[PDB]
Amino acid sequence: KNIIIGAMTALITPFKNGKVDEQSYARLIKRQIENGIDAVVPVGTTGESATLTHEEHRTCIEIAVETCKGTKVKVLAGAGSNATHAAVGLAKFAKEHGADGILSVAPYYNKPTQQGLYEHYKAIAQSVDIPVLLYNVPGRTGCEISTDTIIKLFRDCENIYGVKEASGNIDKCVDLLAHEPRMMLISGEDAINYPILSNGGKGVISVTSNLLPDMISALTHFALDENYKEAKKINDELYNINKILFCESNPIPIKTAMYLAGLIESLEFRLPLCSPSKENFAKIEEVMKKYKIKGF
Amino acid sequence: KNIIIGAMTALITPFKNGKVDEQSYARLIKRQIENGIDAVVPVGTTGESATLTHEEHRTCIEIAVETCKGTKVKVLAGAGSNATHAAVGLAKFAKEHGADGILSVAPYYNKPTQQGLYEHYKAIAQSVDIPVLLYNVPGRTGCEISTDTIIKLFRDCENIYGVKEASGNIDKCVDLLAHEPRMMLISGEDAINYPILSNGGKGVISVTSNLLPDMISALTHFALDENYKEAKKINDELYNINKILFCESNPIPIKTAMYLAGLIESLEFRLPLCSPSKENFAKIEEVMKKYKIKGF
Ligand SMILES: [Mg+2]
Ligand SMILES: [Mg+2]
Repeated sequence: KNIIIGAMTALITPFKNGKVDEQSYARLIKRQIENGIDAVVPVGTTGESATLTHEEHRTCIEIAVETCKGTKVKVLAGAGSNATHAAVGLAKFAKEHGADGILSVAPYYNKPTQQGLYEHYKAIAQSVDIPVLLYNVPGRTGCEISTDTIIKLFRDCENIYGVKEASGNIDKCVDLLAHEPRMMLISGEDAINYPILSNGGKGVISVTSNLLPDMISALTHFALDENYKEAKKINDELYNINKILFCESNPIPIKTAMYLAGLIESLEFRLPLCSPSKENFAKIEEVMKKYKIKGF
Repeated sequence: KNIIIGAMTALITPFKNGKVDEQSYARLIKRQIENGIDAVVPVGTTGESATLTHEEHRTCIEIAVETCKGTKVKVLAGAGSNATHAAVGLAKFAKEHGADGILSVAPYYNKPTQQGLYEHYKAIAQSVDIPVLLYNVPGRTGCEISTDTIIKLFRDCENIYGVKEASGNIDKCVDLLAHEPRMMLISGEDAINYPILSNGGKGVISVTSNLLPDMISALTHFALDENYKEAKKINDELYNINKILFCESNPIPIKTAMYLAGLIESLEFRLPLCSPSKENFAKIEEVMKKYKIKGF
């Protein structure tokens, strides 16, 4: 099975005057490359996929594919939908633009059954020849890919190599790797990056790595090299920023931190996303002061 | 304030050989009109909004608008999105195609803050001159429009005339109508249609009315006439069908029931939606035997 693992970054999408800042986008990806990141996730949830046009979806994948050309860094493009015909199209679309693999969110809002989730991902997997990573975030989608469904998809479809978990359920990550230890469990929650890695997870798709890519990649590589003491040290160290980056819904705090760190020009979102409250703005700025934020 | 209230139906969208069955669609709406329904809700969640193309979105709104010409029945079109610019576009689209009002579900998946929900709905309301009904379904969207946000939108925006609550929270239904008794609380959960109406709710947007429109229409009008004894009697009789119509995710059971009743020709969904399990198929078929299903 072809896999994409290690320290991965859910790229924010900087906007300037209602348009994608294409020069900040490429500049941020080369900052990710230069801080040990193994793969970048363009136009995911942290990249405000939902409010991007499908042309802008193309632009940020092409920028990500080009900026990581000639490097070891892979591009795991966000290509998910709650409509299977659309998800299949987004998967073929990401392949035809150079992405090394796709992250495919569980169908949101329409709450498909487990049988439907299987057929949903089966159609996606059969439409591409690139790796497919499932994304389970039940707090956002309103549905859950069960352990049995994840394992059945991993064994029955050849492109599906694992799942990114954002469920706050370390029990399920024991459930997953105890019954199917060959899959690539990916941490989708920065606060519990080390516990997921120490149980056999093989990477993270991180929000905090937008601001502190060196620390998240160091954390991941420590754990993969079985230096659990140094991996846990970084994880404990980042708990404060890992939690404050979710004081409001992602990616509102991380974009605030990127702006406060002077890494993006504008604290600009696309509605229904907006700037944080003045109190959370201050709290985010206060937690940052404890970290050394790498520049360009 | 211009309002759209009473017994309303969240229309299923019949499929025949992978296409929208346009002649069954109109015939089902005329069955709703003929059984006392006050408004129809095309291309909502029960209509599998997520898996329909924009042209099919256009086709089913136009069919609903045309079928209710010459009747008192209004058209409350589904026109919501987790992108405000898309929701504004869908709202203008529904108005320019004859819809009497729009149902706009809260942004699904990206979890906007309350401030973001306010600006999201303010932009939708200011783009049209037809009534706007909020839709709060947190189990599907991953976010909830709080009582304060619902009340502020009702008072600051003119087209916003109420909310369709599907949250299993009768406390919130007291909270809403006690602090702003002029808003139109609409029940989005069939099992608790009467309790919501008996506290001052002015209508329902029902799933069960697809199968039993006469019973749902009698319930609402009994309650609106303060005949709570006859309204509660119908609500109590409908509890069994109200619950079994959600044994799997809506609209999987209701489309199965419509098919079992011989009202649609094919039990066809669009992925990731699928047919129910053989056991739930039997349970739906068994509960239906206790009810009188009107024909054409
Ligand atoms: Mg009235
Ligand atoms: Mg009367």
